[PDB]
Amino acid sequence: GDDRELAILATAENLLEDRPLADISVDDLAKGAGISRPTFYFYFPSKEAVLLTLLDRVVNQADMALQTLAENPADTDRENMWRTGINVFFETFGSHKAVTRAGQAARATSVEVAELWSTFMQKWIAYTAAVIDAERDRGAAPRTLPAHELATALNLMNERTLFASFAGEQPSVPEARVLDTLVHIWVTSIYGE
Amino acid sequence: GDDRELAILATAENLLEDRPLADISVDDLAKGAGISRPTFYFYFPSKEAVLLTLLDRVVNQADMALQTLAENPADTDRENMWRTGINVFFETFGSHKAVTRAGQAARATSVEVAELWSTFMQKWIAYTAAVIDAERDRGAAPRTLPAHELATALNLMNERTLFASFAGEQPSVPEARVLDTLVHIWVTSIYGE
Ligand SMILES: CCCCNC(=O)N1CCC(C)CC1
Ligand SMILES: CCCCNC(=O)N1CCC(C)CC1
Repeated sequence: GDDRELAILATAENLLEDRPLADISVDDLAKGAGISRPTFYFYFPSKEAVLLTLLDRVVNQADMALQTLAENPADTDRENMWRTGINVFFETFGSHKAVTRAGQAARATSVEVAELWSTFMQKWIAYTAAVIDAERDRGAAPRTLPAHELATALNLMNERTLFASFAGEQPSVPEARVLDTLVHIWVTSIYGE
Repeated sequence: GDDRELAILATAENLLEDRPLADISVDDLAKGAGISRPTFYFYFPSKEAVLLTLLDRVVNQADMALQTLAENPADTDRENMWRTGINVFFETFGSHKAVTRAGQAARATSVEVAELWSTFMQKWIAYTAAVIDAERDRGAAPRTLPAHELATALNLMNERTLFASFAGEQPSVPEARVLDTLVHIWVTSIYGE
């Protein structure tokens, strides 16, 4: 039961490395998973649904990693603090490039994909803003822009920059340079006057 | 000749306010423009082509405005300098919200839309980096990150943040707050150590 569902999800992730979801058929997915077509339709209503579940797993992986970090603060300077946090997303999404790509493309066509992305981006922004607020309260960061609006722009920067880097879009920051680039912009904008 | 082409483009821009390109038919476009279907196909091979031409016009409008600014430097502090520049994009894309939305969505499905976007983003990044380099040469900005990589991340931030603001995505910066938010992040990251 969960065996064949997992195999469907694994097949989909493997195939999305090579082609977009549009050029992957339900037959392709069932064949890869060792099942028939109608047995596929037992587990998922559509190939779009498969991509939704893949994206849900990746987003929750990132979220759970960020929670783990928030419970286990590393003992470091504020630069390293933000770097370790940004790195959760760099590593988690960067380990699932094909899902990230296809998920971000689905936002324009799937309400459910858009909603998933929005839910988690709201959470991540809210947490960012709470950390900025804590830095301001302890006197380390100046009271400049509204923390939630600063957090929003920085999170959107990271989304667009990380995803362009992973896809080798032109233009993009090289993947080996993206974490230094983002961390600089976060630290200067959060702590600068 | 150019009358009916222009009418097609105007009809398309008006209809994309209400629905995505997928729910707009070639019949809808021809009807709005006062022409027949086969007369449409004289002027454009497809509705996708119409969106490409709309996006090309908006991108070149922004580009020409930025050139005009680069030839006519305002006499101001460095904050205002970047603000006036960012404002070119805020105003130009913000005056064509429906084209911006539909164009950005087409990037995932149209090679020609992706290429157009890439060409101009490369230009805008290169110009940003040249201005940063000039600020460093005159001693106003510190030599921190590679100027071109900083420019790339800041331009991608602006793309994602402006477009989320215009679309009222959740999450987004309110439109009335986006220019202050971006300018802060640009100034602190360019001039901060
Ligand atoms: C990939 C979209 C979200 C990016 N968010 C992001 O990198 N972080 C959000 C939360 C904090 C603390 C660290 C950095
Ligand atoms: C909308 C995508 C491009 C954003 N680029 C951008 O806002 N600018 C690029 C160029 C400079 C000088 C000002 C600001």
